[PDB]
Amino acid sequence: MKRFFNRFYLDTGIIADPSQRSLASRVSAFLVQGAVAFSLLGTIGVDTSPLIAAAGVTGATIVFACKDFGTNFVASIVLSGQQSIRTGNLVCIGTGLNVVKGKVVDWDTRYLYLRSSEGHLLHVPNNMVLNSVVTWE
Amino acid sequence: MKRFFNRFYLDTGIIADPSQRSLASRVSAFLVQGAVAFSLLGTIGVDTSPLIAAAGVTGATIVFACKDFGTNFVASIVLSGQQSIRTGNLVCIGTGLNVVKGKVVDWDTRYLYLRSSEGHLLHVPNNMVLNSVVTWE
Amino acid sequence: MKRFFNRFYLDTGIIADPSQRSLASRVSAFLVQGAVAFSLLGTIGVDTSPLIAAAGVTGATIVFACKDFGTNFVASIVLSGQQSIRTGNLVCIGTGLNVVKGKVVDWDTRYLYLRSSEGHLLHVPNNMVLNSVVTWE
Amino acid sequence: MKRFFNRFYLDTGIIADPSQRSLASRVSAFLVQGAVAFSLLGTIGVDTSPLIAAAGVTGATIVFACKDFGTNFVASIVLSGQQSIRTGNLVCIGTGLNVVKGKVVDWDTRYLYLRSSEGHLLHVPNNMVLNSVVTWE
Amino acid sequence: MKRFFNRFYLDTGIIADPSQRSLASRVSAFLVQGAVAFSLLGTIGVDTSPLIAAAGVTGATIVFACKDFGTNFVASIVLSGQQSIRTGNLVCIGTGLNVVKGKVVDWDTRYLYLRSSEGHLLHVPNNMVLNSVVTWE
Amino acid sequence: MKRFFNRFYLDTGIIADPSQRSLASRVSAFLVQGAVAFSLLGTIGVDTSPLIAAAGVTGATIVFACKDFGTNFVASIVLSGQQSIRTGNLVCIGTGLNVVKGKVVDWDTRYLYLRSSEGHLLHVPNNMVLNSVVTWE
Amino acid sequence: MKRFFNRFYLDTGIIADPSQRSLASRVSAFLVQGAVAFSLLGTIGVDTSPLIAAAGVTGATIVFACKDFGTNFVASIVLSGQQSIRTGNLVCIGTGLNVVKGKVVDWDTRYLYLRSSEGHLLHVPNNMVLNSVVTWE
Repeated sequence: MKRFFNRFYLDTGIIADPSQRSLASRVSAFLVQGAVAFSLLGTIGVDTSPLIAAAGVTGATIVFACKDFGTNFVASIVLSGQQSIRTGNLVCIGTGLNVVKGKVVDWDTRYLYLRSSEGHLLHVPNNMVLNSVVTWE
Repeated sequence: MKRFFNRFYLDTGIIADPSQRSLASRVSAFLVQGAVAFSLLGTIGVDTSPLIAAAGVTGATIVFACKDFGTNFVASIVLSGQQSIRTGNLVCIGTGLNVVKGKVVDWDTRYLYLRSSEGHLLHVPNNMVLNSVVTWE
Repeated sequence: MKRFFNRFYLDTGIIADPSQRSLASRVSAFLVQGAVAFSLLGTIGVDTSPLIAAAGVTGATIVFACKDFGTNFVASIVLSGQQSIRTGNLVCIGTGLNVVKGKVVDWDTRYLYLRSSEGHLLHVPNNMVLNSVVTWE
Repeated sequence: MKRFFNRFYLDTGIIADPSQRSLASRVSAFLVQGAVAFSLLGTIGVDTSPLIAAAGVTGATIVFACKDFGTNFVASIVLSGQQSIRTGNLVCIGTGLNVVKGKVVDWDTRYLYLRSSEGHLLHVPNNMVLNSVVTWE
Repeated sequence: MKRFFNRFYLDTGIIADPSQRSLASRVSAFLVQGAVAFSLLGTIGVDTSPLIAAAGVTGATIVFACKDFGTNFVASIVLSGQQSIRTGNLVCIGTGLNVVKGKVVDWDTRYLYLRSSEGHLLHVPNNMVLNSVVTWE
Repeated sequence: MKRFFNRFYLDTGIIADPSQRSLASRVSAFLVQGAVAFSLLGTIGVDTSPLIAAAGVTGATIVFACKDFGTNFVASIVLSGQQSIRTGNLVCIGTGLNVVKGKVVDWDTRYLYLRSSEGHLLHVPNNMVLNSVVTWE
Repeated sequence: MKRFFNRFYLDTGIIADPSQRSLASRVSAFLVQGAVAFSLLGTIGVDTSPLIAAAGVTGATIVFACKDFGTNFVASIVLSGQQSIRTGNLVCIGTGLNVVKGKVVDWDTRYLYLRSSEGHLLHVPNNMVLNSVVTWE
């Protein structure tokens, strides 16, 4: 099942990093196996309501705690392929006082790297990039 | 079922890009087939409560993670047909310090492209366009 | 059932546009027919829990994605009949830097149109109109 | 049942406008009748789970769409009887740049009307009045 | 049951106003009686699921509509006994442009009354008092 | 059960005030006894669904109303033991216009007390302390 | 089970502090044991619905109260391994007026420590670090 999940993630391009892809495949396989085991246990007569409630509460806690990380990952997934964000392109992010200017040097799944005029490295989150005005020369 | 979903999406005009329409049709067909299979499994006696809980948690996670993308897509769907946003039209978006000025050159399902006086390309999200004051000369 | 829903919407005045009224009547009729069919299927013994869960998840996704559109529509519904917002009336919306001034020329279910001193057309969303201070000369 | 709901609303003073009171009484009577009918249908054996789910989804959509209207109505209900907000009283609402000054001339369930020094009519929502500093001379 | 609820509220000090205490006691007694009646009806065989769903939806609507009022009441409950907020004490609430200065003259369950240097009466909500920096001379 | 809850709270250090600890122990004992009684009542055949729904709605209302108080209490619990916040230590909280400067004199479970240069007493909520930049000389 | 949870946490690197790891292992073991006991009790016939509802309400209260702490912990987990945040590295966090400048001296699971030009110690929460522009020389 891990191989199937890895192939699915690689084909759809959701995850490109081999380590992250392997970790996500393992997590998904474990979750599916646990769901199948819980269904089988509930079929024969075992009351699975407390287990379902505990699993749901734990999952909700994990999801709500990692909201920023998930949003940044989804923003990186969506922003992939954008023509304005390319290596060597001078872009400006934000409007007003909260403005960021630099040249794109490297792209990551959590941060967007820009090089300022003075040479400083700017780490702009993909979430900030999605919901902001992007100015490209 | 994929053909039916594609025809539905094309007729209602929700999705116009053939690739996005095909992907959405495949996703919808898979979801409907999974729901039907789960209902059939639960009819004969298999306890489908853990499977339903896991599917609901995963769906909630996916929906909450892609909130910005979904909002931008819905904003693009709603804003289609607006007379103020047309090619060659000089429009101004925002009020106060957070203001954006340019001429509409191209429209997308995620970004709105404007050409500044200096020639810079401005990428204004459709979500920003919906909930802001639009000034058209 | 579509005729009944159309008559209901026309009588209560929720929707005045014939196209929007027809679309909403069709959507409501389809939803009611689906609910009745699901209830009938569940009566004879078919496990409708997965179908109910999938329908609820899809409905929640659609509602959360169209939150801004629904809020604007409700704001337009509520603001109808206001004496301050009439054709030819000079009104001012907002306080401080985020201020909008103009004369009302046309009203829509999504935008409020104002004419500035220079002749620019201002598109103020009804949601912005509801939760803001309105100044009328 | 409509008469009972109207008498209840009039006695508790929640709604004072006869038209709004009649509409709310009709809505409440319809909702109670529908709930009773659904309970009776479910008693004899009809599976009412899909109907309950659809009704809950529709109610949640309506509640979330009318959030601003409901909040303003509740704010008007709470603010009734306040000594600072009386006809002919010069009051100031807000702090800093977002400040509003005028004399109270008329009170409504959606807006608070103030007369400026120049004679302009200010429409301050009751929600803005509740969560703001009120200065009364 | 109304007497028991009134005694409970008086002993715990949650509500001190006799009118508010009586209204809350009546509401609580009605809610408990309704819950007991619904449980008794469901025991003999009546399907109480639609009634439970309708009651839950109505309660959620009422709670969400009165969020500001409930928050202000809880803030007043918590802030009671604070040494900095006493009659005749000169206090300052807020930081930066959004600042409020005055002497405490009277305390209420919804507003905090301050007397300015010029003699104006300031109505600061208890919610604003809780989540702000308080400066006491 | 009250003694057990008091010992648990004292050992884990969640609550240090004897009055608050006693009140929380009483509340927890009452809640556990009510849950056990409801389970016993539902075992013999009594339909406990309306009671569970009413208890859940009341608990959700209480939790949502006391959100600020709970957040401040958790912030005080987390911030305990911090080396920067000690008696006699000159600390600065906030960035930009919303800045607070003073020397720590006393610590509470709801407020943080600072002494300004002029001698004024500053009441900074623990929630404000947690999510802000702290500058310590 | 405590040993298994401790080994799991140590291997995945979620928690590195031995005290926090031991506390989390104890909490997880207690939760799993309680869920298993509740399932066993519900299997033999005991109505576990009130217990499940009470446990879910308590868990939701605890999760919502510790939202900031959980978010900071997840931010610290995610930010681990970042090259820009290293000892002796001069970094700048924030844009506009809300800006923070200093050299990284020590890293914690709740705060990020920076040394200013004057020698002051700055405590920047990891949540603030994640959702902000980071400037590294």
